[PDB]
Amino acid sequence: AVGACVLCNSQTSLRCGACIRRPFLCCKCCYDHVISTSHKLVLSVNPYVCNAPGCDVTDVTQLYLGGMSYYCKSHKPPISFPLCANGQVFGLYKVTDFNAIATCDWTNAGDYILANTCTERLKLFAAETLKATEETFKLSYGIATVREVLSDRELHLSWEVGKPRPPLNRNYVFTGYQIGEYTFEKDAVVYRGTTTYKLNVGDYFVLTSHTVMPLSAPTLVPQEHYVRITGLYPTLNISDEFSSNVANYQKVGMQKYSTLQGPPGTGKSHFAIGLALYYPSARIVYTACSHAAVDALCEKALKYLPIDKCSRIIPARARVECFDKFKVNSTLEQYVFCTVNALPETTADIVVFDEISMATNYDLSVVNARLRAKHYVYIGDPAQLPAPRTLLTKGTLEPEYFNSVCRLMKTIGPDMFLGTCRRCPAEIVDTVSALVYDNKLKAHKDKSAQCFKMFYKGVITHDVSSAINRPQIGVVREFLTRNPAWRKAVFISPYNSQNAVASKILGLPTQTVDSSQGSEYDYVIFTQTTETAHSCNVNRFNVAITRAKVGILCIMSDRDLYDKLQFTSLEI
Ligand SMILES: c1n[nH]c(-c2nccs2)n1
Ligand SMILES: [Zn+2]
Ligand SMILES: [Zn+2]
Ligand SMILES: [Zn+2]
Repeated sequence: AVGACVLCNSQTSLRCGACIRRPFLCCKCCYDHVISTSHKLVLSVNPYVCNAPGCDVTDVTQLYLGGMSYYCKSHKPPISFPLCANGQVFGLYKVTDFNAIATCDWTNAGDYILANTCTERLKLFAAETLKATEETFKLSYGIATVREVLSDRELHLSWEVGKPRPPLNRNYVFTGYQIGEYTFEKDAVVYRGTTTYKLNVGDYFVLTSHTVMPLSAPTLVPQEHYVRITGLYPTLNISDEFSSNVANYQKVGMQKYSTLQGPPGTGKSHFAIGLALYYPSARIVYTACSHAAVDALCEKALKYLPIDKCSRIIPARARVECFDKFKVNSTLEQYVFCTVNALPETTADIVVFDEISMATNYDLSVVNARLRAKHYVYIGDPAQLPAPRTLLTKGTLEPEYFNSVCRLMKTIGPDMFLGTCRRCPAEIVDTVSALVYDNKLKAHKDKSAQCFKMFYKGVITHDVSSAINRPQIGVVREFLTRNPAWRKAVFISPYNSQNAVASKILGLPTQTVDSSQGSEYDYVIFTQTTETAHSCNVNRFNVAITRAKVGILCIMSDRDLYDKLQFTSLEI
């Protein structure tokens, strides 16, 4: 009922009744908002509505204070003050960007650009508003009632009329009813339920929308710079394997927070785990948005850090299988590995947050709200894939706008930059170096002479918005007969439908460019499928070709990215 202004902190009884988040606005800022937007409902102890019986006047501009009550022009008593006067909405204790965040639908890229260029308190309001909007949008899709069951990985569904059909990919997790979360893949659909329950005909699914909690802590704490390493105690006996990062581990102790831009295979998990061997007394909470990224940190920690002092935090509502080698849910262990949504309310000497391009400003704030740390380290790469923004359909979101950390890495540069790629053949390293790294990524390996590119547009068929290019999978099939060493390759494409087809025709294991992020394969076969803005995204293209250690075959649709690939060209 009584709080502080989300724009200038001035205390107030006023909240905008028309904002989806009902932000507390002060007398001055509340006016500047109601007078510039369709938002005219103002909430105090009592709402600002005409007290006259059955009068439906709720617009604060058309209301007045008569005695200690509120009335419109038609019912105001002789002695009355217009609620809107002198640039103020009457309340207690007596902005252009705030209006755009309050009224936007989050479908344009300029909406996300603003949610990142604004003040710190408006970044939290934007994050709070966007997530609530994203969640209410989930209520606006049709229910799937089972019509029949084929096998243990197949069934047929009956969709709700009038309400749309949502996309079928692991990117949209349904919730069955209460028989666990379920996923689907294209008349015979594949049912992938978290719980092994014999699919009941008639049982229905619903996209589980969660309550959006208010954000309190900033996306980034205020930066502090120190004269010496603070609260952390370094070893002088620091393993030669981690000698390359000694200087950067010292920068970590001489700042409140630090940003590390680590391109593919430059030593991000090495840096993260080596930080624990450099400050061995220090308690480190390892966080990431995805379970796969918290597990990738676990696999590196298993190798270099004592298994007893490690704990893998697993949320009680167990969704997908994760890391099984640490003691589970021991919040007090020196090394805690946990996803941002499952983070407990604790403190740490250092907090490492990896895969920073996948974080949102909502995630950044949750991290600063649940973990109080001496030091914060943000590891990732703004040249890699960001979190998918389900409501965004108009315009492409640039890296400086993924989150506050990525904004810093693209504007002032990262504090630390891992510049030598030790995974990829020089053909791949030189290509991504020129494409997204300003020629600052260096190749540790030589050219493998196993990196091929083929310009083949083929034929694009659509299965709803997901694309398939059978002539591109046919060209791969031809290639494999003549290059049987490529039998061990992972098939990568920007579309799951293209992958579903290539899995049946080639038999190769399948990965979307997005699900391949953080992983490495000896050989990669990539079919671009289409020459759309999705498949031609340079961040997605960067992740696509940097998965390969030994060889890559790129069947290209785009003349632009094909001409940018520094690979051996193939004919057919
Ligand atoms: C030492 N300096 N960099 C590194 C690594 N880069 C890739 C994985 S480990 N070790
Ligand atoms: Zn204010
Ligand atoms: Zn409003
Ligand atoms: Zn009235």
